[PDB]
Amino acid sequence: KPYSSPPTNLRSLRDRLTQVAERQGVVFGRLQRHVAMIVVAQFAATLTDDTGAPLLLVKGGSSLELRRGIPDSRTSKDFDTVARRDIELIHEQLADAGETGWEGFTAIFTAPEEIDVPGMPVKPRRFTAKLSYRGRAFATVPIQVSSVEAGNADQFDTLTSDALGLVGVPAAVAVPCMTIPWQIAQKLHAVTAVLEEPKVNDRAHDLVDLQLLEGLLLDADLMPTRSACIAIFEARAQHPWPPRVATLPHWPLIYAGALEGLDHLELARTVDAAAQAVQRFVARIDRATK
Ligand SMILES: [Mg+2]
Ligand SMILES: [Mg+2]
Ligand SMILES: [Mg+2]
Ligand SMILES: [Mg+2]
Ligand SMILES: [Mg+2]
Ligand SMILES: [Mg+2]
Ligand SMILES: [Mg+2]
Ligand SMILES: [Mg+2]
Ligand SMILES: [Mg+2]
Ligand SMILES: [Mg+2]
Ligand SMILES: [Mg+2]
Ligand SMILES: [Mg+2]
Ligand SMILES: [Mg+2]
Repeated sequence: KPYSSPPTNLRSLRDRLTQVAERQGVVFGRLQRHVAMIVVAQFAATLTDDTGAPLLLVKGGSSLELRRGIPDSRTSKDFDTVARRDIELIHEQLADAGETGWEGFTAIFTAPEEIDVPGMPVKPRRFTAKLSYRGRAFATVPIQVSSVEAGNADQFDTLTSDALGLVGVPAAVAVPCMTIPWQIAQKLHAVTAVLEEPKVNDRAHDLVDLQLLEGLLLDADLMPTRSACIAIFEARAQHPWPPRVATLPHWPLIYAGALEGLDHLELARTVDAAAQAVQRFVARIDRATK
């Protein structure tokens, strides 16, 4: 019943995925995106400095999915990361890793392009991983890489997933991730940011993720989070800490979209209530002292 040998080919891989997905009550494409992200994460985890410490830390929706599992996280499409080396090093090192492969998977990477960002001195980079399994195209993963901000690569959490185990690929999964205080600081900054009026802030989904991150801090001391929030807001030199969690007129349905699949969790059910919850979190962070 549990596969004793790895999938012999793509078709066998897809067949085992659909079985696992049906078995777990998960959408096939969701499980497939998760497995592909994991494979890319394993490539990224081979990138170390000359002391063996990670060069790339995972963040964003991939991190939340690793922290909470598929049933308890938003569907997201990006593999978002933070690097401690230049993009040119990162892209070249990833391409090598993807050529060497991992457990039958290989990847080729499109070229990095810069993206518009006002608070980062170094512009983020974005490209794509074309994944294959035993020679045959398998999946596409959008990748984003941003440079360090303040202390947000000083430490990392190491998370895992058994999804590849469940389809007969047993090699341990271990993914270095940006820690929760920095995920909170960056999402709080993004969800409260005011953009230039050609552009509009659509990040209502960050209100969902911020509730999930507050839940994951449990009763932790908030002081590291407060320090991280201060550091990110001062570093970006835009709106000041503590921000106001405002809602824009088009956010009600975006927030509703972001709740898809999470009916079983205790989340704010309306964007107003979500803004109120995250504002209370902001105040709670700001109160921290010891
Ligand atoms: Mg096949
Ligand atoms: Mg299914
Ligand atoms: Mg390092
Ligand atoms: Mg994800
Ligand atoms: Mg992903
Ligand atoms: Mg710092
Ligand atoms: Mg193992
Ligand atoms: Mg705003
Ligand atoms: Mg609504
Ligand atoms: Mg969403
Ligand atoms: Mg729901
Ligand atoms: Mg609820
Ligand atoms: Mg409130």
